Amino acid sequence: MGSRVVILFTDIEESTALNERIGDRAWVKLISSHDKLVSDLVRRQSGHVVKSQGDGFMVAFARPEQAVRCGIELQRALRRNANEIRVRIGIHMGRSVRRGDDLFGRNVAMAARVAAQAAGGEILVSQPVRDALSRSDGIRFDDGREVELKGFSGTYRLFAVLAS
Amino acid sequence: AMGSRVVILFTDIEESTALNERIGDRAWVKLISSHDKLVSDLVRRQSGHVVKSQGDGFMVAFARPEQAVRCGIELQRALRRNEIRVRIGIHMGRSVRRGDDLFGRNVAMAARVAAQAAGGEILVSQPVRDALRSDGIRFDDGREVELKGFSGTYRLFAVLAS
Ligand SMILES: Nc1ncnc2c1ncn2[C@@H]1O[C@H](COP(=O)(O)OP(=O)(O)OP(=O)(O)O)[C@@H](O)[C@H]1O
Ligand SMILES: Nc1ncnc2c1ncn2[C@@H]1O[C@H](COP(=O)(O)OP(=O)(O)OP(=O)(O)O)[C@@H](O)[C@H]1O
Ligand SMILES: [Ca+2]
Ligand SMILES: [Ca+2]
Repeated sequence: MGSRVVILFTDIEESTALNERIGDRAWVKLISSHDKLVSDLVRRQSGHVVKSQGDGFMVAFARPEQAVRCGIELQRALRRNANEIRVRIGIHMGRSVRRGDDLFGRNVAMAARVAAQAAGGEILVSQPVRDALSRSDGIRFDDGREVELKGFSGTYRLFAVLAS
Repeated sequence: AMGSRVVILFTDIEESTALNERIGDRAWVKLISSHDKLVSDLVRRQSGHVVKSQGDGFMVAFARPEQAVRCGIELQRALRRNEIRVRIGIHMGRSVRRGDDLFGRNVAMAARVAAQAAGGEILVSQPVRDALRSDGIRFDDGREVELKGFSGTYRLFAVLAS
């Protein structure tokens, strides 16, 4: 059931506290700039922004390498800007159901929970994504760590992207 | 906080992920599609506007707090008639309304109020409570909670419906 897709979620770390610190005027400007940054970088990796959730985005890619490259570029850009906003990123792949400009299904929820596990500045991918990129020449992962994900049974191993 | 005054209602399904996993994607998509139509219908009856979806819930704008609360009351009633339990939180304040979206700290606050609600419950912030027996709505005495990202405590009031 559903078409196979790679889902990337972004979320800003402690965005509510940031918004409260800087005030709504500054926040709207910051989030507009951030939206444009994410949108541009997604487009470069032939991805599609499915939707935004205030301080985060759900993004779809056809290939896992595109999702990871996008995450890598986004973290790089955020580091460059910081000269502050930290973003966590999670990537998962599997079948999901399209409805309008949205995605539904357990693999959407799982991608979101993978992102929720990541620290600010970090890109985490699920084991299927790591395995699919086991033979990549430029993408490197740590040895992963075991977590449990809300709503799911059992344990999942999540892998951090190690960028050049 | 900047922008125009708006009433923001959030819904959220309790343990939707576990529910998805138990019944499967086929059944879940059918269920959430049905749920979406129900929420959209009830929102429109109280002159609200769905701003967006957040997977298993919605962000809704109303001009007046009585509209948002009546919507929540009808939604909870409807869900009982129909298992999915929904949390509902309502806040009001100034927000920036740009490109068919709402931005600002009062958006985040409304989300946090909804996250504090029990499944089956409608929680409102103090400003909503204060703005409303003249219009047929009753509340408990409130509970004081901390909300992630905000300093100090906030008194949240449950709607007591017939
Ligand atoms: N434009 C928007 N659309 C939808 N939701 C929004 C919007 N703006 C704010 N929100 C809400 O505000 C909240 C953003 O805060 P979030 O829950 O990510 O915690 P945070 O303060 O970033 O802390 P952390 O993510 O580090 O736990 C979300 O729950 C989201 O629903
Ligand atoms: N179609 C979708 N679009 C966007 N996000 C989705 C979608 N489906 C699932 N999600 C994500 O999965 C999340 C479910 O998270 P939530 O934190 O609400 O968990 P839950 O399983 O409902 O448990 P509880 O709400 O009781 O904590 C959604 O809020 C959203 O972040
Ligand atoms: Ca966040
Ligand atoms: Ca939920």
